[PDB]
Amino acid sequence: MSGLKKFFPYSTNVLKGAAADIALPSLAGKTVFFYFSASWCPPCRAFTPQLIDFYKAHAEKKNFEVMLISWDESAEDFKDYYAKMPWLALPFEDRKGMEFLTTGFDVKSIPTLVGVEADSGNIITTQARTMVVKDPEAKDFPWPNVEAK
Amino acid sequence: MSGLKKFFPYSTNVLKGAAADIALPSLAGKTVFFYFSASWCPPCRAFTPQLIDFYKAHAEKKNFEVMLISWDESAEDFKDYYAKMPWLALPFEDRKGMEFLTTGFDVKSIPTLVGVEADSGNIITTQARTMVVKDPEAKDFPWPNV
Repeated sequence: MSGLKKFFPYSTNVLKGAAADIALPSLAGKTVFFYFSASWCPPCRAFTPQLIDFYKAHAEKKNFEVMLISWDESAEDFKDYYAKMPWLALPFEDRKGMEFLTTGFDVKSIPTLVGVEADSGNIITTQARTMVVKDPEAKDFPWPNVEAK
Repeated sequence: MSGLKKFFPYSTNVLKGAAADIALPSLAGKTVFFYFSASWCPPCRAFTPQLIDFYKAHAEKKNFEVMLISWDESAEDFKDYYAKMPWLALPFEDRKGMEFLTTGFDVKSIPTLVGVEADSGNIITTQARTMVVKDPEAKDFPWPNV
C-alpha cells in the first residue's frame, strides 16, 4: 500500500471516533478524501454539515472515506471539532504530517477537499469541495480534474 | 504523421521551452509518452525528477519523446511548472486539447504516463510510470503490455 503511505510519513494509524486504531492498509480499494478544515473557520462550519450529508449518502455505495486533516491550533479544539464528525482523522499530534500534506497539495485556505486513490496513491482532484454541493447525487464522482473547469 | 495528428484536434504545434513552434512531424518513427501531470500533485512531484533523469539518459538512444499534458489550474501555474521540465508540452491555452487527450487515454488520476507508437497511434505501453523507476537503465524498454 506504498501509494497511500506516501501521504503519511509520520503515522501508520489514523483516528476513528473513539479508536485511534485504523490502519492505513484498511483503506485499500477506496477513494480517500483529505479534508482540510478547522473549528475557527466560518466556511468550514458551513461546509462540514454538507460534507457530512454527502458522506452518509454515498460513502458506502461509492466506496470512499474521508479524513480530517486539521488546521486547529490546540489539541482540545481539535478534540471537540472532530467529535462532531463521522469519518477518520489524522491525529492532532502529527503536526508535521499535517504540514507535509498542506504544502504537498498547496492548500492555501480551508475548507479544501482533496480526492486520492488509495491503491495507486494518485491524485484525482484538489477541488472536490465545490463538487460536493454541485453534485450531491454523486453522478460524476469522484470528479477527476475539476481544475479544468 | 496522419495517426499522431489525430491526437491533436486543436493544436498544430506544441511547446518546447520558450519555443512554441515544434510540429508533430518531428516525432516520427519514435515513441511518444503522454505525461498527465500538475503542480498540485505530490506523486507527480516525486516522479518527475525520475522521469527527467530517465529522459536525459535514454530519449536519444531509445528514441522517444515526452509531452506534458497539464492538469494545472491556471496559466501562471502551468508556466512555472513546465519551465522546470526539459521535454514537450501541449500549450496550456488548449484546454479542449487536454480534455480530448484525457478522455482518449481515459486518465482518471495523475500522474499518468502512456507510451504510444507515433506512427500507428497504437498504445505501446501502459506501465512506463512504474517501469521507469524499476528499470532505470532501460533494459526492457518499452515494457510492452498492450
